[PDB]
Amino acid sequence: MIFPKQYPIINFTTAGATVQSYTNFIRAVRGRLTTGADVRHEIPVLPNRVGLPINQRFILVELSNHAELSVTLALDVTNAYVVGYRAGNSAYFFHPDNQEDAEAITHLFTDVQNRYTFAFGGNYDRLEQLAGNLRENIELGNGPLEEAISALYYYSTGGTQLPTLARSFIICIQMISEAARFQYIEGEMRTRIRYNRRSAPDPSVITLENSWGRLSTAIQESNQGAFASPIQLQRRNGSKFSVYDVSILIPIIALMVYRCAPPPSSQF
Ligand SMILES: NC(=O)c1cccc2c1-c1ccccc1C2=O
Ligand SMILES: [Cl-]
Ligand SMILES: [Cl-]
Ligand SMILES: [Cl-]
Ligand SMILES: [Cl-]
Ligand SMILES: [Cl-]
Ligand SMILES: [Cl-]
Ligand SMILES: [Cl-]
Ligand SMILES: [Cl-]
Ligand SMILES: [Cl-]
Ligand SMILES: [Cl-]
Repeated sequence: MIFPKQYPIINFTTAGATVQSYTNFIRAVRGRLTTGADVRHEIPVLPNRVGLPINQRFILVELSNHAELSVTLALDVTNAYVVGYRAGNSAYFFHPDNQEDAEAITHLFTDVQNRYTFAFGGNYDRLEQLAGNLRENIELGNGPLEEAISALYYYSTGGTQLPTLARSFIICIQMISEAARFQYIEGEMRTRIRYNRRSAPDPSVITLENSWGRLSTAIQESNQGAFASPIQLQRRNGSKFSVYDVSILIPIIALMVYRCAPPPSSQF
């Protein structure tokens, strides 16, 4: 048997944030997401969801800000993605895709008075619609993150519009989940922090985000790194190009979702 155990907690604050504090935060996220024992083409693979002990399924990210408010995000270790959050006496979860995932989230934030699962999932297509803006028009950086934290904090008490909540999720997901998944996106956020800049992601970032699952599959199914079919990405100017091999992505992608295929049939 395995006894229940508090999930790992990683902390970040926008108050006095630096390139170093952000870098150390993303390092901590990647470290708590991975075992270090499953690494393919120098890129860590996340734990497999199937049969994963519930104590190992999630990590918590506690976010604080200049307003002296705090919220805690839950990340799914199997895909690095935000599944919900807690603030004060309330927790909110994105709609799970299946009954196994719905059961898993019952182990999160089990001390809160009020638990709610949204009807909607946390996918960008839906969140962008709710926000009323595409990712290409939602600024990222320490300023946006500061205000996103406050929006999440005040949601339960009626302080936050649905579009603002959705926009705030979009900000947090990219600055935390996508930054953990991609050194390239971490670098994008580091540069914003370095210059106290706010700016929306360019097509290179957006296409990487969109392609993360496909890239994970392509890399893990590759023949000594060579892809079985190319993956299309975009340059910063939006121009399309194809990737055929893991080599070019080793400095770009930091985590992959676990992939496997069942055996071929062994009987007629
Ligand atoms: N527009 C917002 O991000 C927002 C939504 C709900 C509550 C708050 C905010 C917001 C933005 C900037 C400073 C403070 C706050 C405040 O706590
Ligand atoms: Cl438990
Ligand atoms: Cl500061
Ligand atoms: Cl629940
Ligand atoms: Cl928890
Ligand atoms: Cl949805
Ligand atoms: Cl999407
Ligand atoms: Cl838009
Ligand atoms: Cl903004
Ligand atoms: Cl911009
Ligand atoms: Cl290539």
